[PDB]
Amino acid sequence: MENLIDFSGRDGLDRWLRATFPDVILSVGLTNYGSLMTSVPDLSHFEQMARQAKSEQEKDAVYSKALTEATRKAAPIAACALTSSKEMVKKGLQWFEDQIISEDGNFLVWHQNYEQLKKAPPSFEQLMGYQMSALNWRQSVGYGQLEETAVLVSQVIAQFSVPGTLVVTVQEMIKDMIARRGGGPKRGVSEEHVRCCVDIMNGNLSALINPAWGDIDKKNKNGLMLLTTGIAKLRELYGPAAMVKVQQAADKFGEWGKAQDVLDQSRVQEIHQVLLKSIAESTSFKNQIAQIDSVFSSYYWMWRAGITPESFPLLSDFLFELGQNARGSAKIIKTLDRIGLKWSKPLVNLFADSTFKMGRIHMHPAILTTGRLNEMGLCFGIIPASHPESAVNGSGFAKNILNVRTDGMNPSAQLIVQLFDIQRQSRTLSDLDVVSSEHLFHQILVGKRTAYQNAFQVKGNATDTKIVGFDPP
Repeated sequence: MENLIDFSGRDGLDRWLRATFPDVILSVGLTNYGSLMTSVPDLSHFEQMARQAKSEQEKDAVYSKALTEATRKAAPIAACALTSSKEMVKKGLQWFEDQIISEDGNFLVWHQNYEQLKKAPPSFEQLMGYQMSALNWRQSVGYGQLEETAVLVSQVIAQFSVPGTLVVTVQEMIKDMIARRGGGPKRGVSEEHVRCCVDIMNGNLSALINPAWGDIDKKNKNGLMLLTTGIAKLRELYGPAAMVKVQQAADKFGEWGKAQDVLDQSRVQEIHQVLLKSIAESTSFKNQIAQIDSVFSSYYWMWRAGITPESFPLLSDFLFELGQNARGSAKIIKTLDRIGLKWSKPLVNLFADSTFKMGRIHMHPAILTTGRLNEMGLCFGIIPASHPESAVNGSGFAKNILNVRTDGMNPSAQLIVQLFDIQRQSRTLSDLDVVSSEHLFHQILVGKRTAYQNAFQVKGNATDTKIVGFDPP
């Protein structure tokens, strides 16, 4: 149908809010920005049904029900209206057509490798390209009209204060968090670029032509070649003996290449020089490069799924219904396949759930999964565009919790540690990724005060934070 989220100016937005939600007063009593939240939901009855879940999916279902219940009312309404207003949609979708037409390098480096990124972790350039695109998208469409909706330029949170009773769990969340992001990409227990470098150290010049990680000179998320850091890790684990064996592989390869007639002679000098370079500099957090910009990726996704300004309201409505009850990737994928809208099947085709075998935390932020539909819900699912008055019932998506206050008694931390215990007691094997309590907490520690803020330009390491307790006076 039609998009009834329509207004001109900041004054227009406020009048739109008054008309559409006439019998409610938006409240910051528990949130950073006006919301429907009037009480901290109770969740510890979910704790018990977590223990007695049997199958994988019913484990997921219990945590998802808790997550929905906790975040049902916390969304910052004005920010949501802005994100899915008739004018924002039109401008937001249009931006991508422009990068295509202008062949924008920063946009294309990851976009037209979408297929590869469903399987492989991204390079540095592909991460930076994305992050630069998010910032430029936000500028182009004028997204930062609200404090809720801003680009952040600051430092991660150095001290996080919680009620004394929460301190223990919060600290083990930081440990858990630290252990997850101590990457990079792992197939088994070990790091892959390392095991490929051992493969190189043993001869096996084949590991040089086609590295496990892709291109020989590929740079990791911190701008360093995998081959360089790989050779570093070897000298550390398997001592300086492992380093002489690497040089032997270098020499064996150089000798092989001149004697060989098959591989191209330019590529021989590429591999050899890059390998010698890596050996050389083997002996040796300004931003958040892997940060998902929820808003920009959600817009990329619905552009990729063929959403038009016209079709947008049915998507919004679909997401709004998702937000009403627990979700399930199996049931989601059936729902999407059995409603037959033009965008339905192209959206499903984007999912990476079955193709990304590594930890999801290593996947490029522009890559969609059934899990990452909770990102789209923040943008277009809190307010159903064709019947906006229905938002008064609320709509629960994970990162709504980013809008919950961390001051006073810290309702946010209370909600977070309750979600963390439910998730831990579900004892699930699934990669909760973008709705796991530790990912959520990490967003908070980076300093996000809603989900609509971009925190790429935030300096420092969020897991370094000091957890500080306070008691009642």
